[PDB]
Amino acid sequence: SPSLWGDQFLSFSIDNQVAEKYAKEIEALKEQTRNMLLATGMKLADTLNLIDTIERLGISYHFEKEIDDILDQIYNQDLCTSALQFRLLRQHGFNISPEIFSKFQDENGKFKESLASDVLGLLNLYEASHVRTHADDILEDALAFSTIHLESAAPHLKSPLREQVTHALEQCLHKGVPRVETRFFISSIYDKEQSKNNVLLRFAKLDFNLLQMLHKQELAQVSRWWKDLDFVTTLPYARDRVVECYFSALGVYFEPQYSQARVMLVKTISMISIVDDTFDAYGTVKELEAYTDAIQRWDINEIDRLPDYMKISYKAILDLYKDYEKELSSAGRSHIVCHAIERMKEVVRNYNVESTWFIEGYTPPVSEYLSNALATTTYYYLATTSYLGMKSATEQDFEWLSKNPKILEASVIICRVIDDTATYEVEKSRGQIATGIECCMRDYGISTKEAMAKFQNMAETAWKDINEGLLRPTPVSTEFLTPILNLARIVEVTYIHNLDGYTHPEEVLKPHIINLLVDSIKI
Ligand SMILES: CC(C)=CCC/C(C)=C/CC/C(C)=C/[C@H](O)P(=O)(O)O
Ligand SMILES: [Mg+2]
Ligand SMILES: [Mg+2]
Repeated sequence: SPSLWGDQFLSFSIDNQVAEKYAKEIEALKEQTRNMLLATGMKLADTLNLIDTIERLGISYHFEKEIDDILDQIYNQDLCTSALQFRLLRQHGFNISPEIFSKFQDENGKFKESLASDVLGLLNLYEASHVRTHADDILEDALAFSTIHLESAAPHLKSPLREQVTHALEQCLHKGVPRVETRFFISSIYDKEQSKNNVLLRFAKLDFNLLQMLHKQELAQVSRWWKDLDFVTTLPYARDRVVECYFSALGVYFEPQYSQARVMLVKTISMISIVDDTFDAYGTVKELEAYTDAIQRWDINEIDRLPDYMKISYKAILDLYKDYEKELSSAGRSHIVCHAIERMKEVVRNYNVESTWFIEGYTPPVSEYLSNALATTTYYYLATTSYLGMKSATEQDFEWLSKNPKILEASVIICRVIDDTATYEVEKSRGQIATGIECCMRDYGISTKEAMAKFQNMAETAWKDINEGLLRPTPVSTEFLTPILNLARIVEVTYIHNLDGYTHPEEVLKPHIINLLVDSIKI
């Protein structure tokens, strides 16, 4: 499919006038909200609720500290309140004990079925059940419990609750994309809340709409940068998904301070997409081998062994990193670009092996499979690329990333296992007997069902691992853990109808793209 979008995102003339109007009133709403947080005699359930709402609306990135000091204090000092308190502290790194859920369970470890009539309690427990780590076996039955009752109780709930419950049973807050969920909360829920806080709603719509202007600009910038390359008329075999790449970079981070980073990350994602397309639906055994080698060396002098068409990809790639080296200059962080590069070569290496395995009809043992198939997700790559733009990222931080941290390793597994479950049958048809599930089935001598079932558990384990990763002390500043977390969210979001949303956007991403980069939240 050619691009659903077309030249539509190419032009964007911001109404500075409008943007200024929005900015000014927002600053005034910022302070009003700030003072809401600083209120002295508030109850626990009112404070936890306040913070929950500000976060969901997507304006919590303004009061990053105010909210931290409040949770810290709440950490150093009913089901609904408990689970919420749990989730919020945990998402922030505070390792609060699960024995809070003790007083809600029987002597036999399970939850009292007498709670089945507490919807708000069941709901917040459901959301909290997704941020559990391996040491939280107390919450082993939290999800199936709250789910079954939520489903049963939802059809007769008043709105918007009913709509909030039905949506959560399809997508939990923790594992969803921030912008996407915020767009859902503001318009479909909080705006329709009878007790909604007018100041916070107003604040929430302006802000979301204002940052949408910036994203619209960014995407424009990237849409012109993508036409001046003409891989649309030059390299027809490749996928034109620059908008979808932007959604991915927007999923990694949306704050305005990451404007430089996002644009950097979009160019990479788009770029590497081409290379997979080359190795997959185009280049030949020899051509690919010549391409992988070319990449590994890295010096334009080689654009020669490469066929004419691979010459274009290769040059574009090298110039992109030269641009990167150039953008950074001002700060003096050009010496970190290499980090992204060594990862890219790693992706290219495996891409090659992947093909080699396809020609020989090799069906590796799962062990050997992942050792190679993990990087081909490009997740170490994007993770490493996401830092480039972050003005705070140091060498000592990339060094952390280069050792393949457990949080990153788990983010990558989630992207691998889910992708292999969602694209088994298709990839198979094409003769690729090297696909996850296959190696799994033959390796463990199990059915397709059992193989997928075992891959799911890998993902669950992975999540439990990512949740631990967020706990303090954090190996690096939380600021650099979130990009990894979000990447995993993006996987969970893109393959929900259990299907490639980036290779088949229409049913999954299109909507998000429309609600995030097209339609503004009507005030
Ligand atoms: C689902 C997610 C988050 C996708 C991230 C995007 C990425 C850089 C795409 C490049 C090309 C891909 C991925 C092809 C196949 O899908 P494959 O890799 O399966 O051969
Ligand atoms: Mg490939
Ligand atoms: Mg796949």
